Amino acid sequence: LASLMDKAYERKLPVSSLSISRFVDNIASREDLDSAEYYLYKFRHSPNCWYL
RNA sequence: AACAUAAUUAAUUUCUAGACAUCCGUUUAUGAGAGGAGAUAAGUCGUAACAAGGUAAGCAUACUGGAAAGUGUGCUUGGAAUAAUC
Ligand SMILES: [K+]
Ligand SMILES: [K+]
Ligand SMILES: [Mg+2]
Ligand SMILES: [Mg+2]
Ligand SMILES: [Mg+2]
Ligand SMILES: [Mg+2]
Ligand SMILES: [Mg+2]
Ligand SMILES: [Mg+2]
Repeated sequence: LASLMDKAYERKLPVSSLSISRFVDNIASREDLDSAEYYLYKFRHSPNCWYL
């Protein structure tokens, strides 16, 4: 899922709300939280920030 | 070369990339040298034209000649024969 979101931001393409939802749901470790925090930041600064 | 993401406010992205390459040509200038016209203006050689200009003049064309010109063939009068009679 991380790869899918990374490609979209590189191409300046919108990311789905379902995509960020799947990431947060499948957090399995303390380290994963840190990565999700970065992607929540990226989602906020993206065209579909309102759809969180 | 023209799709793809996204969508419980709605929008993002694509909507391109080479080859502007020299032409075939066309004008004008330069002019080795070879000519033409015109004028300058005292000559030189003849005397061709103007008188029937001393071979009437001229046109076309051909040939010929220092030069004007000469000669042939056809044509012109822009020559003449001012004009009663064996
Ligand atoms: K003569
Ligand atoms: K004459
Ligand atoms: Mg004479
Ligand atoms: Mg004579
Ligand atoms: Mg004469
Ligand atoms: Mg003649
Ligand atoms: Mg002769
Ligand atoms: Mg003779």
